[PDB]
Amino acid sequence: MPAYACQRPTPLTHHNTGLSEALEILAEAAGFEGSEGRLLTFCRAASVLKALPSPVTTLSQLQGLPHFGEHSSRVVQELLEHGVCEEVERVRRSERYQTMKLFTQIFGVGVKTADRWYREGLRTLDDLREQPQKLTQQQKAGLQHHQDLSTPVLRSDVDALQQVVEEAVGQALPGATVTLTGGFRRGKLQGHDVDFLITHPKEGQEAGLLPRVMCRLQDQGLILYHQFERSFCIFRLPQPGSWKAVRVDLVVAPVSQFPFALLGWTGSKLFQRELRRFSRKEKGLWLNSHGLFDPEQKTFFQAASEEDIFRHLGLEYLPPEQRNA
DNA sequence: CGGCCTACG
DNA sequence: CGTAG
DNA sequence: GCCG
Ligand SMILES: [Mn+2]
Ligand SMILES: [Mn+2]
Ligand SMILES: [Mn+2]
Ligand SMILES: [Mn+2]
Ligand SMILES: [Mn+2]
Ligand SMILES: [Mn+2]
Ligand SMILES: [Mn+2]
Ligand code: NA
Repeated sequence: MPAYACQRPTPLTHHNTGLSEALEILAEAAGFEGSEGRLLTFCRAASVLKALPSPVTTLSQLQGLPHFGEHSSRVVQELLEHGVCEEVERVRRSERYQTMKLFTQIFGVGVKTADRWYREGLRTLDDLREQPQKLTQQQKAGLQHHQDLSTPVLRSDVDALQQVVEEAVGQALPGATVTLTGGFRRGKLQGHDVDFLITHPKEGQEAGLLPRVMCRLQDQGLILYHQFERSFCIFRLPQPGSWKAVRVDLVVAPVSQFPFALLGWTGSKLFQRELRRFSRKEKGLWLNSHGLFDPEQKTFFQAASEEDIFRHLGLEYLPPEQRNA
């Protein structure tokens, strides 16, 4: 089992769901306390389990697995023995964890804001709604739409959104294309938002495109909020006899950068952090969603496909459905 | 030990 | 500060 | 918290 998540296939569904979920609770809690290192280890340990070919039944099976030390092994051992891990359950029912989770789920609120509100004594959404003067416009939008934004986005929703985005893109720039990215491109059947990547086959024609797309969506009455090359929107999506708010991300890239942006925006988040870590630490190359840089020769790699990028980095190709680290 | 991804709004 | 995978 |  290789040590980096980008070196192994990770399918969406797997054979250690309960164990991975417990470790991801501890990862999330570490993040709420500002410990990114512990968050990463627990996330990586969870991802290792997702990549295994069968269920872990006995502690012996963790021997030699990367990112399993005394702490993560004890969590698994307790789950195997007792069906529950006392530490995990303590986190789950803690006021700190529950409140940090509720607040950080709000669009516009991160760990730092949530933590300060927690220290001020705030605990519920209505607590925040009682003094709206201190909220940002982004936070006001996230709070007003929080209930809708908590309901899973379905595949049917995605197909409907893509058609309306394509119509606005077509008027903004004939020939421009729309690609579904994020978790739905990895095969997820539900999600918290929809991610789209927009380009044009003629290099440079995409310049200035996103403002033109947003204006046309806004004049169609589809934009509840927005909020350049990345737009974090809230869309009004029709429903049977009504509608619901849905988070949509629209991102533009020139065709020269499209493979890097496609790779980055398809994720998973952990997969891309690991891929960038692998690139720099093992290959001496600097990767982002714009390109791949050799700092020794001071040159950018040209890529025409995701396959090109995996080849550049010396990695076996993984389709999106195997990037669910 | 130091590192832990790397951007844009 | 927030956002993204 | 773990690696390397
Ligand atoms: Mn410990
Ligand atoms: Mn026991
Ligand atoms: Mn997404
Ligand atoms: Mn998104
Ligand atoms: Mn750019
Ligand atoms: Mn240290
Ligand atoms: Mn996200
Ligand atoms: Na948030």
